[PDB]
Amino acid sequence: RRGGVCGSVWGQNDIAYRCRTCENDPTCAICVPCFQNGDHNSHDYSIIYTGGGCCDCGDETAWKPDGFCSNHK
Amino acid sequence: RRGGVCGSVWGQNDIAYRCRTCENDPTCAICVPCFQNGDHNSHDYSIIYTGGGCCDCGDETAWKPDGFCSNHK
Ligand SMILES: [Zn+2]
Ligand SMILES: [Zn+2]
Ligand SMILES: [Zn+2]
Ligand SMILES: [Zn+2]
Ligand SMILES: [Zn+2]
Ligand SMILES: [Zn+2]
Repeated sequence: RRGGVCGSVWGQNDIAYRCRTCENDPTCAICVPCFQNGDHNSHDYSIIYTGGGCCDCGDETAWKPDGFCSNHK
Repeated sequence: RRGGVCGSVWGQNDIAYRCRTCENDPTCAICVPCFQNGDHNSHDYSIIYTGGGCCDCGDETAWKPDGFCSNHK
């Protein structure tokens, strides 16, 4: 739609998605909802325990824009 | 990303941002970089001369967490 960074926050043992195809570096990650509302088919992704932090969806400095979800473009 | 308080220090006449929507009390403030890397759209913020002190971004005791920047969550 017309018109944001996700910024959703993880606690120590919250899971997220690592996508090695979309990440700017090895510490980037996106929340499960942003992963499920994007397109990572044939990407090299894995479920991870975050150790805390925040989702990088929407942040071009941390995540490749073709990897953004429908809500953070 | 995965993984802090900002703690950046101001001198007497250094500017920072007051955000009345995010602050825990009237003496809190965040540095310009933390302001620019957060989301305060439609918040009641102002540029101020600090009189010294330190940025509250990342410190839940001084600043509402939805007001933190991308680097201090
Ligand atoms: Zn997200
Ligand atoms: Zn997203
Ligand atoms: Zn991907
Ligand atoms: Zn700061
Ligand atoms: Zn910050
Ligand atoms: Zn604010």
